[PDB]
Amino acid sequence: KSKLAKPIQDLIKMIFDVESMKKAMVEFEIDLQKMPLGKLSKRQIQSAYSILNEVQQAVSDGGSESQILDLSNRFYTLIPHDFGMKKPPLLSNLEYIQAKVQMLDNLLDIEVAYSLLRGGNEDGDKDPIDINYEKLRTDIKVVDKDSEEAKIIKQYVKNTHAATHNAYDLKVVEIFRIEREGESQRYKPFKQLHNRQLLWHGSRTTNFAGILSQGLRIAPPEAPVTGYMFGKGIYFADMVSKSANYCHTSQADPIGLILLGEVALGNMYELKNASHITKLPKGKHSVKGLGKTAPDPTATTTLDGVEVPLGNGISTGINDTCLLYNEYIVYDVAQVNLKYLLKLKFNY
Ligand SMILES: C[C@H]1c2cccc(C(N)=O)c2C(=O)N1C1CCN(C2CCCCC2)CC1
Repeated sequence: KSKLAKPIQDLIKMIFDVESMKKAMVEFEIDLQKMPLGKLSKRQIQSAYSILNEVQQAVSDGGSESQILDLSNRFYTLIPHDFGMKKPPLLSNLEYIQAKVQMLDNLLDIEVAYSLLRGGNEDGDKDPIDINYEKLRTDIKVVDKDSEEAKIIKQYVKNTHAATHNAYDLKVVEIFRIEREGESQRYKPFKQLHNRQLLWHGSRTTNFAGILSQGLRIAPPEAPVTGYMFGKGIYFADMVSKSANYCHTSQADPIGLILLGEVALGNMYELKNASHITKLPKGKHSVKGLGKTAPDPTATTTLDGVEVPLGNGISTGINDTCLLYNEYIVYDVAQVNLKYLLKLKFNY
């Protein structure tokens, strides 16, 4: 029976929870009677992405209502939804098409988790917790709560909660140190860059099996390029709550997972307003969306030579900008090394 510490065992159960996967699908309005968890396929999901691509194009370019209807119908025949009372919303506005894109990204991660859970359980010798642990191909350790390491992380959470994100405050339940197999090796060249920072990335718990096993990923050339304020890459925050928002917790379901990654940012192409980034300027390594509030440059510390912008959020001076808070975007998966996973309690 499992040799893993209690918190890690619990983490593995959380990541692989079948009930959580179905709840996700239900919130996305999928009909679980006609499309059960069991039936999700990678091939089908990918096809959905093309239909969404095509219908986004038609909406943007002023295609005919019948082209839009035909594509709506095809989307809903491939992925059965249950709208209960209501009429099926048509895929005729960009806001709603982007929500569908989001849904497909979540289904792919759910498909990944479910398939791992169901595959490769041959070994009756090993505890199934340990079998499942091993499928994440990630070394995980509990960070002792009284160590200076934990103390720095806790302050980053305490000080960098945003003003406008006041629905809840946050408590760190547990901190894990994580190392994804092959990731150190893959990140290694980027140690030569300057301006390596420890930044937040939030996602739903049901994505974590795919994230640990596959790393953070960049959207395929095949999804609509439509709602990405700064193009398709990996997005991070220096304010805990801006990331924590993307955990999709509730009063009903208050436990989330959030990452701290070392992001090798180098020379930041700084920006104020949405811009569909295709290639980066010469000698630029990353994009920063500038915000009206950010941690205080004064308090910024270092953890293992990585900058930790753990200062209380102060005004930025810049105001001629769309964004309320910073975000940071990289365009090569190799520029991210995940360092910690935190279990968070959202008190609403
Ligand atoms: C805003 C940005 C961001 C900034 C900082 C941190 C995080 C973080 N996840 O922690 C995130 C984050 O996840 N962002 C997403 C970017 C992609 N979109 C959509 C995807 C579907 C297609 C249209 C766009 C959703 C929000």
